[PDB]
This record gives sequence, C-alpha cells and structure tokens, in this order.
Amino acid sequence: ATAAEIAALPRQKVELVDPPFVHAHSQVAEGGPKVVEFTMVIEEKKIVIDDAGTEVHAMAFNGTVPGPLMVVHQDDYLELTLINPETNTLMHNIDFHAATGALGGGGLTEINPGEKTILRFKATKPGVFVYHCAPPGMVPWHVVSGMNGAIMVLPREGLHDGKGKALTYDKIYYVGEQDFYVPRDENGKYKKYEAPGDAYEDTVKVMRTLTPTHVVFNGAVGALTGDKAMTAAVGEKVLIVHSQANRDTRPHLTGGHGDYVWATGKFNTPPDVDQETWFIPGGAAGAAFYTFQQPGIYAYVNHNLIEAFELGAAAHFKVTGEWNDDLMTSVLAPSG
Amino acid sequence: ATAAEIAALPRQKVELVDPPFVHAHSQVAEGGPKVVEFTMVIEEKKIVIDDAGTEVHAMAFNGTVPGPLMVVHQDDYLELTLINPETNTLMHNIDFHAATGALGGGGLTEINPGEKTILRFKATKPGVFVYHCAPPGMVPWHVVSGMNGAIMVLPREGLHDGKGKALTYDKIYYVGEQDFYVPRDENGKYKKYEAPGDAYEDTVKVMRTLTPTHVVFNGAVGALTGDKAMTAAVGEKVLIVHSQANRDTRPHLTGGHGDYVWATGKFNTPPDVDQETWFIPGGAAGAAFYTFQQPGIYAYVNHNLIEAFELGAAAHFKVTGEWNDDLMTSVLAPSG
Amino acid sequence: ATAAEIAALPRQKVELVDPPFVHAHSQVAEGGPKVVEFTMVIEEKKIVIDDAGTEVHAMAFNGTVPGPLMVVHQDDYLELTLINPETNTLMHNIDFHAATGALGGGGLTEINPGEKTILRFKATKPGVFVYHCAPPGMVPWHVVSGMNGAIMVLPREGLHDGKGKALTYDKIYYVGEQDFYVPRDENGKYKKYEAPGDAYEDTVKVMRTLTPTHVVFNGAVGALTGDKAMTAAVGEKVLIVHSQANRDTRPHLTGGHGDYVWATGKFNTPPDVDQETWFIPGGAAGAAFYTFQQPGIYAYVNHNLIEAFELGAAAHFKVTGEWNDDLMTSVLAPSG
Ligand SMILES: O=N[O-]
Ligand SMILES: O=N[O-]
Ligand SMILES: O=N[O-]
Ligand SMILES: [Cu+2]
Ligand SMILES: [Cu+2]
Ligand SMILES: [Cu+2]
Ligand SMILES: [Cu+2]
Ligand SMILES: [Cu+2]
Ligand SMILES: [Cu+2]
Repeated sequence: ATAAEIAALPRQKVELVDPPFVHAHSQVAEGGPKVVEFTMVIEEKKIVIDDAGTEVHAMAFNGTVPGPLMVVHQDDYLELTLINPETNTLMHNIDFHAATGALGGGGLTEINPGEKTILRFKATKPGVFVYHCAPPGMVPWHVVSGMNGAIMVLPREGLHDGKGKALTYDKIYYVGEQDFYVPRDENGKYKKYEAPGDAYEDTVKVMRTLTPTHVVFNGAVGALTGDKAMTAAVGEKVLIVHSQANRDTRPHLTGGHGDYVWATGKFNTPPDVDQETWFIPGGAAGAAFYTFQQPGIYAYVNHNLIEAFELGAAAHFKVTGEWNDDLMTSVLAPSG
Repeated sequence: ATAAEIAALPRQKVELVDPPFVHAHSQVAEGGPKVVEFTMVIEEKKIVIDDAGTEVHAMAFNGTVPGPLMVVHQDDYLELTLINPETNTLMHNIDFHAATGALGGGGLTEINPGEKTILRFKATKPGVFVYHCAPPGMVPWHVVSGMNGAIMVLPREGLHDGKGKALTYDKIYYVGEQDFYVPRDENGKYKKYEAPGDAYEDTVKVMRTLTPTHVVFNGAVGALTGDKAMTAAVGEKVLIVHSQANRDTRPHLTGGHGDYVWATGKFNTPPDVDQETWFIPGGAAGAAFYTFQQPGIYAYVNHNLIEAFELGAAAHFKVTGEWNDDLMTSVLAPSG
Repeated sequence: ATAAEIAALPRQKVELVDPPFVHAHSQVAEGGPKVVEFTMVIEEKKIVIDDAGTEVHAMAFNGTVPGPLMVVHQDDYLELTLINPETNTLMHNIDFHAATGALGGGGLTEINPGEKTILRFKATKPGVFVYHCAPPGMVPWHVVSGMNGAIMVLPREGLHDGKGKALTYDKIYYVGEQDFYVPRDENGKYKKYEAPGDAYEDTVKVMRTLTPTHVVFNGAVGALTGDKAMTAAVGEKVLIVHSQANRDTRPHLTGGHGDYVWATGKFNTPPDVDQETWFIPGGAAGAAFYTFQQPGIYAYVNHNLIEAFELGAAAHFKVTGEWNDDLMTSVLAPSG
C-alpha cells in the first residue's frame, strides 16, 4: 500500500478498557482494512501488590499492570499515540512483538518525560502478541516493573480451529501475568523506596537470582478474585488471552480444560486440543478457548503450584448454571 | 445418556500396581462404556529419598510416590474410592486434570483421617493427565510431598499416529517425576521432623526459592536404575508416560528418541515425531512411543543435566538383542 | 545397508567453520547416501566470558563454544574422528542426540588425553540435534563447561513448510547458548583457577543452585554483537539454528519474527508459523526461518530479559536495505 492508499483508509478511534476486560470489537472484521487508533499515557506510579501492603514503583502503560489489550484485525494498521507525561522521570518507548521493523517500534518511540510520539505499523500476522517497554540499557527493569501488555490481531474471518470450523467466543478476558522482584531487608521484610531510581540497584540484585518474590495476575496477589473474579455460565464460550513478557508460565483451568489452545499465541499455527495445562514462554502471549460445562468456582493458575499459591499467580472464575452428574458426581460424600 | 442408561453400564473393579508398572488393560476398548472402579488408600509416611538417608514425610496415594497410573478409555467413567485412614493426621482430597467440574473432583473429595469418599467422573478427553491432592490453602505442600500421580484415558480405538496408522505398544511404563524441597540446618544437613506438620514452615521457605533440593523419579534418587532399571528388547515398542505435577521437565532417552511424542499428553493433538528431547510443563503428563533398535543400557533423564545427575532425575533402561552396525559402529575404538 | 555396501559409498571430507558460521553444504542432497567425514580436536582452555575478565575452563569441541555445526542429509552416515590431545587433562567423549545406540555414541567414544576414536552412525532422522560430551559421573560438568554443539540432518529434498512448499534459505547461522556457573569468593568476586579440576567442587555448588551466573551466546557476553553481529539484507531468507544442551531458552528476533519455526528442531514435525518467541527445551536444538523485510539493527535474545540483558544472552543482526513505511512508520517522531 502507498501513502495515498493508507491515507484513504477509514480510521477508527478506540477507547481502551482496563484488564482483564477488553474493549468492544468484532470477531469477524467489518469492512476492509482500517487504521485503528489508540492513545496511551504512561504512568510511573506506586502500586500495592499484596495484602501486606508491599509496594512497587510500577511503570504502567495506560496506568495499569498489565497494559490494556488492543484489538485489531490482520492487515489493519495500529496507530498508537504514546504519551510520556512530564511528571514521569524516565524515558520510555514501546516494542510491539506484532510489528515488523525498528526493534518492534522501540527504535522509533523513545520519548522523554514531556514528549509524545505516534507510531503506525501494519498488523500482518494474526495472533496475540506481547508489547513492552524496552529502553536501551534498562530493558528488563522496565518490563519487570510492569511495563508490558499485549494486543490481539484477529484473522479478518474471525477465529477457526485447526480444521476450518469457526470458533466464536461469547466473552474474552486478558490475563497479564507479572513477575516482580522486590528487595527485602535483613528481617525478610519487603522494602519501600521514596523514588523509583532509589530501588534500581537493590532490584537488579533480586532480578539476577531469577527468582521472583511475587508472580501475579492483573498486577497483584488476588486481583482476579472475590468481586473481581472472572465470570461465566454453563455453555458459555470463553477466550482467555494470557501473556508473560519476561518469564515462562503454564496456565491451568482447575476443573476445566483448554478445549483449543493456541499455545504459541499465533492463529495460523493450529491450536492444541483437550489441554490440561498449556505453556507460554516468557516474551509471548497465548490464548485458550473453553466452553464451560460445570457451574461453581474454578481456579485459573500458573501450574507451578508454588508460584500459584505461594507467589500469587492464581485467579478464580465464578460459573452459574446446573450441575452435570453425568460429567461428575459424588457417589459417596466424605463419611466415616 | 439417560439416567437409566448410565445406571445400567457394567461396573468393573481393577487391581492397581505400583509405578513404574501399569495395571492390566487393553489398548483398544473392550465392549462399550464401563464404570471402571479403583480404590486407593492414602498413606502418610517417612521415606528416604537419597543415599544420605534424607527423609521426607510423603503423602502418598496408594502408598507410593508417584501414585499409581489408572487406565480407562474415552467415555468410560472412572469411579474412585479414596480412603484416608485414621492413622493419618491431615485432610486430603483428589483433583483429576482429566475430569470436568468441582476443581477436578477436589471440591467433592475432602476427607479427614477416618473418612472415605467415592467420586465418579466421565473421562471425556483422551490422553494422559496428572491427578494430585489439593487441599484449599495447602495445595503445593501436599503436591510437593509426593501426593500426585496420573491416569491415561486411551482412545476407544487405541493410539494412532498423525496419518491414522495404529500405534500399538508392547509394554508401558509410568515415570512420575517429583521435585522435593527438604529443609537444611545451618550446617547444610537435611533436617528430620517427628510429624508432617512440624516441617511446614521450614519447607515453605525452601519452596519459595523455587529451587528443589532433589528432583527424582519414582520417589528417590536411583529408584529406576541398576537392578531396578526398566527393560526392553530390540524391536519392542514402548510407551513411556511421564508426569510432573508442579514443575517443568524435559525428558530424553539417551541413545534413543521419542518416535512419536504427545508432548501435551493429549491424543487428539497430533504427536510430534523424531524427538530428541521433549517438554512437559509442570501440571501435566506427556507420553512418548519408541521402538528400540539397539541393545544395551540407556539413560532416561530430565535433560537439565544438573537436575538429572546432581539432583536425581535419571533412570535407566536395560535392553536385550542384537547390535545394529548399520545404525552405529565404532570404526576405530579409543586408542593412543 | 551391509558393511560391504557402506564401504562402497562415496566419502566426502568436510572442513568445519567456527560458529555462528556454518560449513559449505547443499540444502538438497547431492547424489545418493554418502559417508560424511568430520574431524574435531578437543581443547581444554580458558575463555573470558564477560567484561569483568571472568574466566571459565572451557572444554571445547574443535576449540569453540559451542562446538561447530555439522551438516549432513537424512540417511547419510556421519563419521567423526574425535581427538583428545595429550595436553588435555580429562577423558572426554561424544553423545549425538541424532544417533541411535550406545548412549548416542558416548559409550563408544570415551578417550583419555592422547587418544582418538572414530565413530560412524546413520543419520536416520531429519532435524537439528544437540551433541555433547557425557563422561559417566561428570556429565553436567562437561556440558556446562561448554562441551556441546549441534548438527543438522537435512531432508534429502531440503526444507519444506507444513504443506510441502519448499523453503530455501539464503543464509544460515548457528547460535549455541551456554549457561555458565562461575564460583565467587566472599566479596562477590568471580574466582580464577589454574586447572579445570581445581574448580570442580566450587562449580558443582553453584550448579546445584540451578541459577547460572552467566547465560551467553557463542561463548561470551557480546560475542555476537557490535562488530560480530550477524548480517543479512532485506529480502534474504535466513535460517537461525539455536541449541541449549542443559537449560531451556526462548528465542526472539526483536523487530522480526520466526516465519516458520521447527521449535522441536525436527523436520518431520510441521513448523509453527508467525512466531514472536519460540521455546527450546534444555537438551535440544530448534530452527527458525525468517525473510527480512526491514533494514536496521535487530536484537536476537533469550526472552527472559534478565537472562538476555543482565546475564548476557543477547546477539545482534545488522540488516541492509530500504525501509518499508507500509510495514511501519513514525507518524509523529518523539517530540514535546
Ligand atoms: O489447578 N491447580 O492444581
Ligand atoms: O541424555 N544425556 O545428555
Ligand atoms: O526482544 N527484546 O525484548
Ligand atoms: Cu519504560
Ligand atoms: Cu520483546
Ligand atoms: Cu494430600
Ligand atoms: Cu492441578
Ligand atoms: Cu568432555
Ligand atoms: Cu543428552
């Protein structure tokens, strides 16, 4: 496409929503290629990641950890206006794994506090992809401070299984998983810092142990539980997009399965089926499609159970509906 | 199927055998759907896991680590009678990744010492699946204390390759891999405790380092070596089921390959082929099919070689038969 | 084939080249099966792996870490003459994951300093496979001292995508990833030794932490960056072979993708497509095919960014050519 052809394409401004929710979209593309516009303001902010009150100086796209999920269709152009407010103290940029060229856009979006930039790229490949900040010389520090999210490039014909059958979800959730490396004092208590830079040296030492102190979903231990638990109903089809920009994860839906899982997150790669626990390598996004068949509470975890239950990588689903005794039944309840 | 139809299905009791061996079964289903009955008694007991007398208070399904492999066919029902003797001290339950609903059966099988329960679930998805204990609030502790195993849900038509050609094995082995986190005193000596609970705090601390003190097959260093090596003969087809309920592993048959490997453990997902080293994520089981071509000793390991040779994740196969010089030959033996 | 028949096959002597380059070869087999000859001298030597002058007592095949890539075609025979100089201090051998029998050849190639051996095996399976030293009792120590490499067994008809379309690369690079475990003194300073054996005890202690002190490409931090960056031009098809003999890795081409990725490293297993970040388990090799579309610098990393940017797992590609504004463009460059 020439500049003239691209300038002639229709444009659509999209309002982002906070994870785990996803902004309104159409699974099957409506019309021809478009330039989909998004705007995100970067916020360096203090966030609490656990019930004890542990703090992290987060570097957050759109003010959240993970950054929001942007949705477009194959061959659409994603045009992101990225803003680094003067209240911030560090330079930031953005690397879209979905993009081609200049370190994913990273080489063209380096903005200092008080600057903004507009990057446009063609979403040539379908799938879910990670996006993350990556300032030369300070790459992992920004990523493990929460500066990452994901986008979904849907095929123009919507999702299909490995054999051509269409797969239409009723709802979609985006679960961003984050590994945090929080310094501790001699009492084993987590430390607090006045400014983000003050935490750098202590944090890098923890990062080098390759052992996170917290592994969480949606930015905090228990963030997707209670009134914030995800929801579904028996018979409902749910797509769960999951990303980890720096470290491996192994998603599992307790009491369920991944009926179709694009473990690599790429739609042209046939999905695995009937999965118990799938694997998403650090630096990637994956997606699982499931039709709930049983009501009740489900846990959704990173299946290194220590990471799930001790470090924080566990969410819940509340599912409404009728119990199916054919699928499962207590023949004899716990008794003497 | 209707209520009467399920109640009318034949019921069959099966005697279990301890890993790495597998109970009597047919690869191709015999007759229509059946309710296959198994019984397992939970045993809390101290076991020695290395050559230094290191102890672990194991929580063992059927008295073994891993728990035994249960085999059924797709759409059969698995009806487990689970017993928790009054001599035990903790509440236990069971979560079948192969099942649908109630946290895999966990929400319906919580039994205190002195209680038993009977759970039935329809094995709707074909493949090998992990099962493990999962008491709310203490999930990883029970799992990393050895309370996990696996089941195999064979397709009613038996196994097939990607082209639909039948794959029939001569023998099957089940290798359960267990990551242990044993506390040490300040002098580096592994600690011993009177009761399981006494070790809880110390153990969780080691678990949080995400660094196991031991990684073993069949419950101990060297359990599947020497006089306990698994066996085969040239020309024999062997299925090796491998599980890891809490942590990633990467199986490798030294001197062989995985001709067909259902790396995700699910039979409707086409098997990878000609594999050197496959990957099984924590929280899942995988299965490899190999036809032996050379006699001699083989090592079967988790290919992070430190885990295999320093931590304990190494087994052996002793294979009989004639050597094939076409496949391999020493043209010039070691000489000065 | 009989001994006589093999004896009558044509023989071709190959001259090996140091990584990341690969020796001359033809993608499509030239003629019928042949006995491809390779010779490698083992060199125990000191290598400096970081800018702090940190030393490792390398055990290097052909004098490099990783050892060089050997290329043959399916059903050719690979005949390796392995030499252990009298100047070396340890026994060494070689295990080809591509081979069948005698522990991959390890049991037939144990050579003391001053000895040599000749091993021949039939390359029956197509793909990239790891090869590494494995002396009984000291297996991981030699592997994490850099004694590993890989070989590529090309289909006789060259590479093809999942549907049969031929995939022909213009260039090929071999990236060997190495996890190193360097002991430190009380002040956190890396220790130096005057003999491989002297560091054994101290190194095993670090190895047991399963936490490498360094993770590098081609033997050292920066080995494949700056001036030693790999090169290509817009429009060129490049195959990147990557191996890790002991620990998992997750390759990512920053600003690009893996158009076709044989993540398991095996050619009869259809490749995944449109990959952002792929996964290679320790003990295996993988291969990605990509056609460059944008010029500029590309980072190629292990996407656990701490491993890439703190521990050393990062390489560069320098690509020439014209920028494509359709694929990506800076609508508004960084500005106030
Ligand atoms: O899904 N927790 O075992
Ligand atoms: O399978 N040992 O490298
Ligand atoms: O691919 N570097 O984030
Ligand atoms: Cu940033
Ligand atoms: Cu990246
Ligand atoms: Cu239990
Ligand atoms: Cu589970
Ligand atoms: Cu060696
Ligand atoms: Cu090996």
